[PDB]
Parts: sequence; C-alpha cells; structure tokens
Amino acid sequence: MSKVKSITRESWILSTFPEWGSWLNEEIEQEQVAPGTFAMWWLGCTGIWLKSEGGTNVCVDFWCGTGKQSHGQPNLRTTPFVLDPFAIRQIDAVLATHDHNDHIDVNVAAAVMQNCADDVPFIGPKTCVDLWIGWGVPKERCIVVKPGDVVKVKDIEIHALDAFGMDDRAVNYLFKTPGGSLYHSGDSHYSNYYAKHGNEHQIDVALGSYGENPRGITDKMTSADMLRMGEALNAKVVIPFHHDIWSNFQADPQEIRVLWEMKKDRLKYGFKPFIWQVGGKFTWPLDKDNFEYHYPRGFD
Amino acid sequence: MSKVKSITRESWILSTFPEWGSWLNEEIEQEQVAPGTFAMWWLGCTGIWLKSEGGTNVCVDFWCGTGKQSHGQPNLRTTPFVLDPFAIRQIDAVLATHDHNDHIDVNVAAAVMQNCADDVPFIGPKTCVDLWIGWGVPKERCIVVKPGDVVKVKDIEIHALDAFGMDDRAVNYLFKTPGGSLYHSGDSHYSNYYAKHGNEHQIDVALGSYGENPRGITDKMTSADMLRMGEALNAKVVIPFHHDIWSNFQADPQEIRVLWEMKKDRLKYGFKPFIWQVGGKFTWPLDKDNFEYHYPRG
Amino acid sequence: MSKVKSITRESWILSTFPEWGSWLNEEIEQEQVAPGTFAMWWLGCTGIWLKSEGGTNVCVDFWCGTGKQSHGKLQPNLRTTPFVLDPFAIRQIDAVLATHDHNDHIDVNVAAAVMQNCADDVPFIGPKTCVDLWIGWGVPKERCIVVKPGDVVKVKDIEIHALDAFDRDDRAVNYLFKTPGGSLYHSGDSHYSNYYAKHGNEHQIDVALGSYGENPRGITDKMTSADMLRMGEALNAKVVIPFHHDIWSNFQADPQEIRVLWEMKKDRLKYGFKPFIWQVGGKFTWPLDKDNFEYHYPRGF
Amino acid sequence: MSKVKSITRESWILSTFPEWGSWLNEEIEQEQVAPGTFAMWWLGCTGIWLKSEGGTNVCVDFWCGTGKQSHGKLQPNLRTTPFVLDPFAIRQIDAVLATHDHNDHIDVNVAAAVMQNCADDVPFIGPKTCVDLWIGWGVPKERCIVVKPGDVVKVKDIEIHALDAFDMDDRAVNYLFKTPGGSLYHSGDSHYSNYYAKHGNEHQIDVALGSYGENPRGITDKMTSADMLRMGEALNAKVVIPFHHDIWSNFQADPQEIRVLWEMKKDRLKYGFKPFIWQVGGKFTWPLDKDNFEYHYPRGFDD
Amino acid sequence: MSKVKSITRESWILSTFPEWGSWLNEEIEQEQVAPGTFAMWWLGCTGIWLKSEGGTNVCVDFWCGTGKQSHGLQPNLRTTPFVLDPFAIRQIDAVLATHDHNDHIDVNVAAAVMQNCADDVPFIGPKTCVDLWIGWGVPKERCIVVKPGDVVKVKDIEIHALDAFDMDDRAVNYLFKTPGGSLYHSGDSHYSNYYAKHGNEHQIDVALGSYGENPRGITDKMTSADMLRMGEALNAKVVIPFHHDIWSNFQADPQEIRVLWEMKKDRLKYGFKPFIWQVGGKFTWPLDKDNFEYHYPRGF
Amino acid sequence: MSKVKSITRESWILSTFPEWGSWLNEEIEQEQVAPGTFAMWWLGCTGIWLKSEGGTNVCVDFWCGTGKQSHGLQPNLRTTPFVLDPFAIRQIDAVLATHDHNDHIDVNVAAAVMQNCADDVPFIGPKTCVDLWIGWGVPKERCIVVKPGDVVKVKDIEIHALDAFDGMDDRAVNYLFKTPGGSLYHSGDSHYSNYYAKHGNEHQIDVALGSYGENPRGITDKMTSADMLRMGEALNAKVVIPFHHDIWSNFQADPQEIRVLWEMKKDRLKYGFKPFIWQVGGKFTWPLDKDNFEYHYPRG
Ligand SMILES: [Mn+2]
Ligand SMILES: [Mn+2]
Ligand SMILES: [Mn+2]
Ligand SMILES: [Mn+2]
Ligand SMILES: [Mn+2]
Ligand SMILES: [Mn+2]
Repeated sequence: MSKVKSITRESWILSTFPEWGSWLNEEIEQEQVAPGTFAMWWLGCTGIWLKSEGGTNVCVDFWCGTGKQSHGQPNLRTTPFVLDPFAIRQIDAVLATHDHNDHIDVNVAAAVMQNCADDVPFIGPKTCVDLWIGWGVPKERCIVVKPGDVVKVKDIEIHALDAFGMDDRAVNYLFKTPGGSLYHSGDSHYSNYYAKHGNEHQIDVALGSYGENPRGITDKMTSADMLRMGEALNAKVVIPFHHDIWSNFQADPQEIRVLWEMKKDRLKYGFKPFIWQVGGKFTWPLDKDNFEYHYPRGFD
Repeated sequence: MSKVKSITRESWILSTFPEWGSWLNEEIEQEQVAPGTFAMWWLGCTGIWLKSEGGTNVCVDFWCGTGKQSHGQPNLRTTPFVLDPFAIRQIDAVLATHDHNDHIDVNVAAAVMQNCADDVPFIGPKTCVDLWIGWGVPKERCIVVKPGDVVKVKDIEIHALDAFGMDDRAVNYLFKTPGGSLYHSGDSHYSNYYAKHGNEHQIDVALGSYGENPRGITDKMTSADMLRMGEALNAKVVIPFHHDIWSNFQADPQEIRVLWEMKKDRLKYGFKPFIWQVGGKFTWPLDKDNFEYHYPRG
Repeated sequence: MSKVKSITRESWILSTFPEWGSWLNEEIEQEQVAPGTFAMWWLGCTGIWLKSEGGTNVCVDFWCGTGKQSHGKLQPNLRTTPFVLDPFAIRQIDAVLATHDHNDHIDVNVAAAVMQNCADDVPFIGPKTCVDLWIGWGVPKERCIVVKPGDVVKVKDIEIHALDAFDRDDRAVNYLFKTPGGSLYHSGDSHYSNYYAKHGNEHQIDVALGSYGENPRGITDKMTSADMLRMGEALNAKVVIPFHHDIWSNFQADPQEIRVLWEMKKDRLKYGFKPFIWQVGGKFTWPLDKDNFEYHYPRGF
Repeated sequence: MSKVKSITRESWILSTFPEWGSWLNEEIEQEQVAPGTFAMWWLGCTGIWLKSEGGTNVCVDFWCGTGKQSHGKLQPNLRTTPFVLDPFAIRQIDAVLATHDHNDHIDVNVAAAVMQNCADDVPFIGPKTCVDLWIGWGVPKERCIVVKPGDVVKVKDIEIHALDAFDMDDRAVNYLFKTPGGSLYHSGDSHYSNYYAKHGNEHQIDVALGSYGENPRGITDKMTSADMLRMGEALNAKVVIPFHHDIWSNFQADPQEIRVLWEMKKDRLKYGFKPFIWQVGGKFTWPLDKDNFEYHYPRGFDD
Repeated sequence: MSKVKSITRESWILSTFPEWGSWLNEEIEQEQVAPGTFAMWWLGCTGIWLKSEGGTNVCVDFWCGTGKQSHGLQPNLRTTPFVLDPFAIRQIDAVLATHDHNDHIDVNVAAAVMQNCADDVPFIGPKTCVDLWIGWGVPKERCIVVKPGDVVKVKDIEIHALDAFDMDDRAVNYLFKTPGGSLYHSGDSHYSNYYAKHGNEHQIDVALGSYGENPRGITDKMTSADMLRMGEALNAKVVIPFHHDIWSNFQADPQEIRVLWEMKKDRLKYGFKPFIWQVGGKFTWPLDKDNFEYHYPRGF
Repeated sequence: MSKVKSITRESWILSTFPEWGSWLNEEIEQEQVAPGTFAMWWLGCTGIWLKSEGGTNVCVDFWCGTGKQSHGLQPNLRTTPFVLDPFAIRQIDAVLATHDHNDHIDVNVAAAVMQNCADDVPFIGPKTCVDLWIGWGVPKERCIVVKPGDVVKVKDIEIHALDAFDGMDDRAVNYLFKTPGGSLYHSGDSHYSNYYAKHGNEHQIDVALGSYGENPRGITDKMTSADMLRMGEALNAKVVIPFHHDIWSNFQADPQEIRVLWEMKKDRLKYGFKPFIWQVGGKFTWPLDKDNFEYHYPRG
C-alpha cells in the first residue's frame, strides 16, 4: 500500500477544504477591536462578519454553498472559502437580508446550532425565518424583522430598513456600533429610498451589490449606481461586494474608482470608494482613505 | 432528522467541494479543438490543461493543495478549485516543471493512476520522477527529462528547455502542437535565456509567473519582466499566472497592460498581453487580441 | 429715432429667436440622403428629425417649450439648449411623432405649425394619451393614428415600429424606424429594462438613442453611463448615442463617462457597438459616421 | 378658437424666449454677497455679471445677439448657447462695460434696455471705438467713460483697471476688477501675449478669464488649452477659467483639454493656479469655489 | 610623466568630443534609401539631414554651437549632445539655412563643407543668410538667395522656399519635394494662418515644427496644441516636434502632443499622426509613419 | 584668409566643449546649503555631486568618457552632454567610485583633481578601484580602499560603504551618505537585490538612487520601472530617483513608467516614498524638493 493506492476523492476533499481552514476563524477570534473603531471581514458574496469594540460578533449573509457542479445559467463560484462555519464559536447574532439562495445557508445554520450557544438569535425577514425553522432552527430562537425595527445585540444597534407587503421578503441592515455604522444593502437594486436613509441616519461604511449584468438581466448594481448609492447614503466609504462570487457576473471594481475620479469634484462626492478582497479585514475609520485593500504580505 | 442536526462539517465539505464539481472536466472532454488552433484551460497557480487539434490532452503543474489552514509565511489560497482531478478520464500526459509544493501533487498522481489508462506517462525532471515513484507511480511509467530533451506525446511535441544541479530539478516546457505553441515557464525568474528560446523556437503563447513580491523577497516576475519575457520569447500573446494563488502575492495584472500601452510602439512589441481568469478557456489564435478574458455570461 | 429709444423687448426677441432661425430648416429641406444611408438631426432633448433616402421626413419628440422662467419642490428646471429649429418654418413633413405625454416630448406650438403650415394629410402618431392631448388642442381626430406596442405604421419608405416603454402601456411607446438605409431606435425617456434584449433579438438595430443624464441625489429619471452601454449591448446596436442630457441644467451630465467605461469594457465584454457623443443641431449619417466617436459642428473654412 | 388655430409664430416666441426668462435676473438681485468674497455669473460668450460685497453690480461684455439665422468670409457660426439673462429685466446696475468693439462683446439691445430701465447716471465704460458705437446707438455723450490702458475707474467699491489688450489703445482693453473680496481678470478676446506677465507682476490677480476655443483650420481667433495655462502662470492667478468656447458652433471645444494638460504640467512647472470649468448661467464665488475644479448647476430635489 | 600629470583639459576634450564622433556620419553615407521613400536624421535643434532615393544629400539648419558656459539674459544651456561631426562630412549636395538667428546657421559647418566637400555645393538661404556666409568666406558664386516662391532643384530633390513666421530677407520655410515624398521644415517659425496656404497648394507628408516649453512671459516656441494645429493646416501625415531638445530653459514634454491628439483626433478628423523623435535618430517615410515613438537601435 | 579656411576641426571642438562649460562648477561652489538640508547634482550616468550644510563636497562615480565614436558588440552612444568640467573643479573634499567599470571611474577626473585640488583629498572606492587610481599615478597613501561594512568620515558627511549586487567586496560597493541634513543611498550600478531591505532596516534612508534603464532583448543590465519602486520600499526611502537611463542610446527608457506604476500601487502597498524624475545637470534639495515628482531646469 502506497500513497497512490490509499488516497481517494474523499480523502483529498476532506483534508483540503475549506481552503483557509480556520485561519480567519482564529484571526477574528483574537482580533482586538480598539475603542472608537469597528472591524469587519468579507466572507464572500455578501457575507460579512462584524466585530464591535465591545467584542460583539455579528454575521450577515454568510453563505457556504457553491454554484454549478455539473452540466446535468452557468453560475460557477469563483470565490474560495475563507471561513469555516463549523469552526465558529463566539457569535452573538446570525443575520440574513433576504431568502435568495446565496444569502442564507443551511450549513451555517447547522454549524451555529451544533457548536455555538443556544441564546444566539437568528435575525431576518419572515421568509428567512420560515426557511430557518424548516431546517430545524427552533421558533423561539428566531427574530422576525420588518423595515423600521431596531434590534439591540449587546453594543450593536441593528436597524432593519427597506430593501428593493414586501416587508416579508427583504431588508437592508444598518449596524450601529459605538465606533461607527455599517450599511449592508443585501442584493438590492438601486433605489431612491437610499436618500431617505442618508437623511435619517449617519452612515459611515456602505456595502452594495456590484456586478456585471449579463445581456438582458438586471440583477446587480452598476459602477455608476455604486456612486449614486454612496451619495444618497451620505456615506464616507463605499465598498462593492457580490461581484466576487459568480463567474457570469465577473466585474471590474476599478470602474467605480475611474468614474469616481471623473465625478467627485463636479458632484462634491463626500465619500471614497474602497476595493476589498474576500477574506480581507477592514477597520473603520483607520482604512477609510486606503482606496485598495491588500492581504498581509510580510511576516510582521 | 432535522438538517441542523443531520449535517456535519464533513458532509458539508463532501457536498460543496471542489467548487466547480466536474463542470470543467465535462467542458474539456466536450471541447472540439478546431484544426489550426489549440485550446487551453487555467487550473489555478501554474496549472494548465492543453488540448491539441488531434484531441491530445496534457496536464501541466496541476496542483490540488492549499495554503495555511491555521495560525499554530501567511500564504492563503485565494483561488477556488475549478477542476476535479478524480473526474479526469481522458489524459495523454501528466507533466511537472519542478518539485516545489505548488507544482506537483500526490492526489493528482493518485487520481490519474486510478481513473485513466495504464500507459499515461509522468513527465518531469529527476527530482519530480523521484517523488512520483516514492508516492507509488511505476518507475518505468515515468519519463525523466532535462533541458534539450524532446518528448512526443501524440501530436504534441514537448520541448524541455532551461529553467531559472539545476538540470535535475527544474525545466521550462514548450508544447508544440499542430495548431500552435505554448511556453510554460513554471516558476522561473526572468532570464536572458528567454532570448535564446525565442531565437531557436517559434513561440505563440507564453505563460509567466506573475506576482507582487513582499518587501525583501524576489520570488515572482514583475509586470515589466512579463513584457521583457514576451519580447525575448518573440511571443504573440503574454499571459501572467501564479498571481492568482497566494494572498500575500496578490498583484494587479492590469500593470502589464498599462506598461504595454506605454512601451508597445516605441519598442515595437510583437506581442499582446492577455489577462486570464482561473477555470477559463483560451484558444490560440482566436483569443490573441482579446486583452481580457471574461467567463461565459449565459 | 435712436435705437436706445426705439428697440423694445418684443423687437429684440423677434429679431433674435429662435437662435438658428430657419438655418436647420433650410439644411434639412435640401439634404440629399444617399441610397443605403439615412440622415438624422438632433433637435434638442429627445427631439429627432429623420430623413430617409426617399426623402421621407419624420419628426419625433420635437419639443419647443422651455424650463422655469422665474422663482415665483421648486425645481431648478432650466433649459440649457438653444432652439436649433424653427417649427413654423417646417414645410416638408410626412409624420409627427411623440413617445409619451410628458412635458418634454409633446408640444402645442409644433402641432400648430404642422396644421397651419403643412399638408392636410400629415399623421400625428402617438400613444392613446398623446392623441387625446393633440385632439384637445385642436388637432382633427382623423389625422391621429393611436399606436400600441406591436403596431406598425408605414410612412412612405419609413417603417415605424411601436415598441414597449419602461417606467415602474397606454402612456408611453418606444420607436424603431426602419429605412432602406438602416434602423434607428428611439427609447424616448425610458428607464433601462431587460426588454431591450427582446427588441435586440426580434429586430436588427443600427443606431440607438438613450435618455442619458446626471440624476440628482435621490432621483432616478435618466439612464447612467453604464446603462447606456448595457442598452447598446441589449439592442445589438452598432452605435449608441446619448440624448436628453443636453436639455436640463439640473441633469447636466458628462457624456464622456460612456466612452471611458466603453474603453474599459469593450474587449472583455466584446461590445459590438461604438458610442457617439452628439451635439444639438448636429447631423448624423448612418453608416458614414458610425466610427466617428464624437461629432463636431461644421467649422467651415 | 382652438389652441392649434389661434397660436401664431409670434405668440410662441413671445412666451418661450429668452429661455431662462428672468430667473438669473432674480438670482443676482437676491444674492447677498458675503464680505471677503465676490460673486460672478457667466452670461454667455464673454459676458460676465460681477457683484461685489458692497452690492455693486457690474456687467461686462454682455452680448444678446445671435449667429447665422439663414443661409442667404462665408462662416457657418451658429449660437450654441441659450439665453440665461433677459437684458430688459435688468434693474439694479452700476456700470456697463465692454472690452472691445467686436460684434460678440457689445450689444445694441443691452444698451437699449439699460437706457430704458435703469438710472440715468449709470456709466458705459469702454475703449474709444466702443463709446463711438454707443454714442451712435443713442447713448448720451455724458454717460460714457472712455478708457485707455493705464486708466482706473472707481465704480462704488470696485476699482476697474483698464489694462493692455492684444490683437491699439482706441480699439481694445483688458479689465482687472478689484473688489474688497478679491480680483477678477477679464481678458476679453485677446490672443495670448507676453504682456500678461507684466499684468501678473504688477498686480495681484485672483481669478482669470481667458477666451478659449477650437480654432478652425487656418484661423487664429481663440486661445488654445496650452495658451490658457500659460496665461494663468503669467498672470499669477489662482483660478483660470475658459470662456467664449460656449458660443460658436464652429469653435466648439473641450475645456477638459485644459485640465489634462494641467495634470501633466502642474508639478514640473510649479503652477500656482487651478483650472475651473464653468457653465453658462452658472455662478462662481471667489474664493469659495476656487478648488471645485468643475461647475454643476443646482440639482435640487430634497424630498 | 604619469597619467594624472600628463593629461590636460585640452587633450581630454579632443579625446572625447564630439560625443558620437563620426558614427552618424558613417550611417548616413552608407544608407541605402529605397525607392518611393526618403530617410532623414535629427542633428539637434532644427538640424535636419535629408537623403533621397537618388542618393542626394541635403543639410538644413545644422548647428554646432552651444549655450551659456559661465555666469560672467536667459539661462539657456545646451541639453543636447553632438550627434554629427561637421568635419567628417564627405557626401553633400546642398547646405541650407532658414534664418540669420545663431541656432540655425553655423560658421564651423560652413567651413567644414568648404574644406572637405565638392566645390559646387550650393549654400541656399534667405538674403540675410548669404550675407553671413559671404562675410565668413563663402564665394558669392556658391550662394542661392531664396525668397518665398523660389524653388531650387538639387538633383531629384525639389526645394520649395515658402513664407516663414518667426521680412522675406530674414527668413523662409522649406518644403523638400523628393520622389519618395515631401518634408516640411518650418525652421523656428511660430504658428501662423499661412500654414493653411501651404497645405492647400502642396502635399505635405512629414511636418517638423519648433516645439518647446515657453518660459513665463515668453513666446518663442510652439505649444503642444499649436503642433496639432500645424499638422491640420499643413495636411501632413506625420507631425514631428523638434527644437525642444536644445535648451535647458525650454525643456518640454512631447507627450503633450500625443495626449492632446488622443482627445481630438476623432472629433477633428485629423489625417496625421504625431511622432516623438530623438536626436541622432533616423526617420524613414513612409515606413515609420505609424510608429508614434522613435527608439535608438538597441543592438545585439 | 577668411573664417572658412582658418577654422579647423580642433578650433571648433576646443571652443564648443564641454557643452555647459563651467556653469555647473560655479553653481556648486556658490551654493549655500541650508541647515537641515543637503544639495546634490546629477552629472550624468551615475555621477553625483553632493554638498552638505557644513560645506563638504563629495564626488561619486563622475564619468567623462564617451560611447562609440566610429563603427570601426553594441551600438552604445552617449546621449548626455557634459554638464560639469572636471578641470574646473577646485573645492572638493572626496572622490568616490562604486565599482571599477568604465562608466563609473575616470582618469581625466582623477587627473583634474590631482592637478588642481588639495593634496589631502582622498580617493575612496573598492580594492579594484584604488588599483586603477594607483595605476593612473595617484599616490598609494592618498587612496582609501573600502569594502562593505567600512565607514569613512569626511567633514560632516559620514560615508557608509555597503554591499553591491550582481566575492564582490573586491570590485563593488554601495554608498549611504549620512549628512547632518539627510541621508542619500547611491546603489551605483547594482541589479535589484533583497539586501536593499537589510539596508532599509539598519539605516534611515531619505533619498534613493537606482540604475534605471531599458534593457535590450535578452540583456539584464539595468533595473526596471517596477524594480525601482521595490527598491524604494525595501530601502524605506522617501524619494526614489532613477539615473543611468540618461547615458546610453540603447537603454533609452521612460522614467514616467515609475510614476504611472506608482500611481497604481501606492495606496494598495502603502508606499512611504515618492518617485522623482531628475534631469542631468539639475539640482536637488532634500527635503525641499521631496514632493516635486518632476524636475525642471531653471526657466529664468
Ligand atoms: Mn445574490
Ligand atoms: Mn510556486
Ligand atoms: Mn423627458
Ligand atoms: Mn469675440
Ligand atoms: Mn532657434
Ligand atoms: Mn554603468
């Protein structure tokens, strides 16, 4: 018996995946979030882990599925797995913006239910709660939210806002930490109601679904819409996400910068764009003027 | 009974990975490479699948491992798995450029041995055939190659050339197909010997290890070196690779284009750059003026 | 006797306006449209004059109103386009069209000019809500042809196709004008929709006009630069031309965004069209001008 | 009678024009120019309305004419700018100015409206050749101040400096307006000259306006983008604004040409000024807007 | 006497200068100009060496002086090396000058021709130029005084003397008509409307104009924008800046011409391309008409 | 007897050259370096004149040879005029060389210093460099032979000899010039190396010089535009300046590549430096000119 004979498909898969193992699980675990700041990690697609200065851990739209695996729409997942859901331990809330496939995940739910404390709430619109209960998440552990609702999870004020009786289907979140606010728009198309939120709230960092729409499809925000969003929200930082995940939606985030450069002076834009990378951290307000993220290079 | 009880870490992994399942395996199998052309797929890192007009399938530097998975170099794999090694059926040759971790793989060796024909050769330098034998690959089924050697796998003429003692450890490949030619530089630094190869051979498409070097390290070629490689090799297309794989080497391939734009006319560059994406197909010479690859949009 | 005493506001206005007088009227009237080509003029806002190789004259969305003229939301709605064409100097005309009932697309004075100065058989083509506006003004109901998405109207060698318009049926229509020279898509003031792709599959489109502009914070009324590119892709056009961005002060946009994005996208997305930055009063000739990228007014020396 | 039958060409014109009506007139009337600042409006072509902190109104090169209105130097020059200001709605004014007697810089109707609607002590300031043209139109002799280079005219709190122009002291002048808020350089329609350096050395110039345009093949009547930058340097200005490029179809130009060259040269040449791309009817305020780079009209909509 | 004692300033100078020696002298002499073409070299400043397919050698504005060499009114230093040795000139068929100004007519060059070359080589220039040549010692019998309108035939090259704009006694412009194509040399002229007159009455292939960064309150050179206007007026196919090489205080960026051309070419339907040359370099019309930028031979 | 026959080739050469005369010599000598600052001049190739606040004068790699002067492996032609006259040098404190190659050491410079300058002026360089100096007749006692690690004090300037890159300790060293006003890295003709990071950590480096150039096909002899930026990061400089690209026609490169690449990477890589494009004969004042990006000759 040699390596060539003993190894099978499953032995390879189960020793290789997820790609990052629990590296980021540990990174988030040991991250000390300074006062007057908040830290966040891009988990792929619209997945965001949020950590407040008080050590509060919040997880939004964390998705661990894949696209097509066979020929038996050619959406192929182009983002690796930067966070193992089954390595999560310290978490204080599990959120979903809407019930679309790649925003809510049974495996994430399964992991939290098996490994984490029983007082972790699952927060989302009715349709997401219906979907969670179906997977076996206890009723009493789910908080249904509508636009207008505010949910206090430790030191994080979660503001449920309008997405675009649809209150049952989708919501946007505004996370208010003692160090800054974060806007998560899920997979919303651009809407004028972004302006409402900008007038009614102080928004620091804002995330919006960027992506290259295939011919005859309007599923993602364009580079021009990302800018309109930042302006409407009166944000300081505008970060594209969702553009990472789907082969057919492969987009160039640099378009947001190039357009921003043409328009910022003329329109008096009060924000900067920021190109992130999946698995990457962001600290507000430290990283607000960085423009472009880079992974840790050296060994410092 | 309920899914938040029946699902385990293990079942989730066995359900989700590799991310593309067998889509690319099936696409490569289905591909009808037209005469006068060759087809090519990027499999992450320096991993290339090549299919000639005569349907000859060749796999170079196919790597199916990962980077760091725990805290106790911060190299994290940033590329998903686009090809299932254990789904490979039709293959004519498995090749490796060198014995470094990122270019040779035990599971790929295992897969080809279990799933494919018994006459499929494992081609690489002495150090590479050693590891293959050590893993369980037959001694006689391996072909040891050094610079100067020429191996003919059906209609593909494989030229083992100089890489950058050394002769036992690393080689560059020039795959001459009837449709065209491909230069696989492995993980070589820039060398003046590229000019020797460009003189002595017709090179159509050239691949070079691109990446953003950390402060105090020279491990990957720069954007300027990519263009110098294209010139020295007298190539018609210059494609970066390797920059996809490691987080800490995350580079911008657009630097190649911008510099090309500045230098092309002055220096009479005979080539064009191409920015590829992992799992993507490239067809010489149909895609030579494309500049940037996009995935099928459906 | 002296000018500072004789000249009045009325005498100045009537001596100066409209700015181009009947220059463009004259130019259109004597333009010899070659066989295999069609020629068109931009009349401001969404207003287009089309002339086929058989000399058929069609007028779409020709607006001759203005913005705000005083301070007494109070929109900073100010017209930033001069009047390139005198409606009352129109003689040769075979059809008068309107995409929708909105202020910027339908005009009383244009209607009056065709009834006073033009043939008694010139059709007023438009949606149900537009003909009700025409008739109410004094247009004979027998002149009007009420069109619906799917309707086709033959005006000599110009084959007019009424198509779907976009907002959130009786209110609005898009137009496709097929000529022995080529086709022209007129989206009016439509938002971007997936149904552009329908039109691109069902018909061949050569030149596509898109309502472009800079949306005020919290408004969505004009298409973005990225939308203009998606529109040209969906319609399988060869030329994409912005319009409507000229007319309103508060919607002042830079058409160069379209080109800059196009340069970034063209190869990766394999666009089969080129953008074209036009100027009001300007003439386009398909396909002579398809690769020009930018229009320039006659320099004349 | 119906609307279609009753409405004539005349009635359409009477209610439609000028395009902006009296909107800008009212904006200028109500504008409370803050101390330490000055406000100015681009009236089209080289037309500038200037309002000091002390409420002094000054109108320079106001042209309410048009180009070719028919086919009939055979020149296809068509007015590409709408009318932003009604001259007949002007009520509060302290002085009417003209740089030179050229067609696009002096207007019979502007003189007529001012003579009819404004106080009889309002001066008409310009070179000899301009006052000759004004006198002929019916403007009294008593109401004109003839200026040659070197002359200084005090109009309330605005020191107006008639400086050298570039093709005769009788024909053309450049103005430097000194307000308590800042200084404004109006070069009229001068081609680039070396004598801008003299003015730059001898005077503190804040905002410089230069006649920009795309010259037709074999004609040299307007400044290039490169000329625009050399002016700002020579004048030692802080802001450099192109004008005159708005008005003529055949002279249609891209102002961004000035910005792009500036981005190539600013560091190497150590430029102390910034370019600013303005729009007709738009207000500029010194020094508040000096760094804005590009103007946009009020976008409105707060709901 | 050792080397640190035997070496003098004068011995070093004679051992080093001119920098290029006779390298370019040798290349011009050995140049096989193919039929239907013409080859030209940039000798520094406005110095042009023309060679027709019939082997005819013409030399325009070849200057071999230098700028300021001490402090005891502009600080003009020569920033160009010497690429051609005037005293190595063998084959020549004409010597031309555009105007009296020092940077365009040379004593040492005139001398070198009178000593090394044929006794029937004409010295063609305006009235003021021949006055200097005669004064220096060139026979009145070998000087062709040209006015705008005059046309001198030198073998297969046809020299058209046209109006200058830097006065018919003082300066002229040249249009060199060869079988292979025409070359417009504008000397040190600034932009003028009379450029259009030359474009209408002749076909211009390559146009050379005096480019430079004008010092504050100085107008002595053409701007990048003026170079394009010249190209348009002359109806050229290739526009090449020169003169911008020679003076420290006039140092300019020829890339301005390219950048502006990129913005304007389509809108103004330019029928020419700009071309950035280097001193000592070779241009071959029409082979190099689409090269945009010259590079020196890299060898090997 | 007139000018056309009295003038010889020697008459022209000895009156015209060196191009700048003693213009730069005078500027250097009259230059009053302010406290907290240092001034330097680019003498062509890798030649640098350096002047501290105390008035010390250091001459590094000053070359006065030239390229090919006739056709009788490469077409290397000097594209730079001579900006300094070695024989006009009076006030000097030290003469330095980085390595023994032709382009970096000159006998005429040695001779001029030996004949015209003080007796106690040391010739500092690697072992092979002092061999050539001794071989040219410079006293053995007057030469300081250096290897990596050695530190030589010259008035207020502390010269640090460091490693050069292709032992090599015989042939080549790199210099760090510590002045009371700031430090200067002179990499000489080194290829890119990781040991730039070593020097970066050990020393504070303010201004960095690197041998930029356009390598011909199949030759790696000069640093690329990307290498220049990498050097800046490794040395942790605040100013990165290309040189050596000026001197050979073969290696004609555009230093703007450094800037363009810098504009793309600076924010992503948190570059703590700026590129500065110099001109031969130009002055640089650290820290006055640190933010300039591009030098221009005095326009006057
Ligand atoms: Mn989604
Ligand atoms: Mn590797
Ligand atoms: Mn509208
Ligand atoms: Mn004028
Ligand atoms: Mn000169
Ligand atoms: Mn060297």
